[PDB]
Amino acid sequence: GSSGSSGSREKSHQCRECGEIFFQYVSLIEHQVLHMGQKNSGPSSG
Ligand SMILES: [Zn+2]
Repeated sequence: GSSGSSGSREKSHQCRECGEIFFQYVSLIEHQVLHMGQKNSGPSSG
């Protein structure tokens, strides 16, 4: 019944999607993007 978490407790950042643990929020929020996106950037793209 809404139990498990006790006061302030470190929160890990796992991506069930693939299964990777990170520390910096940016790593996750950013990583998520990697998943989406295909056939967009080809050869000599800049
Ligand atoms: Zn992932």
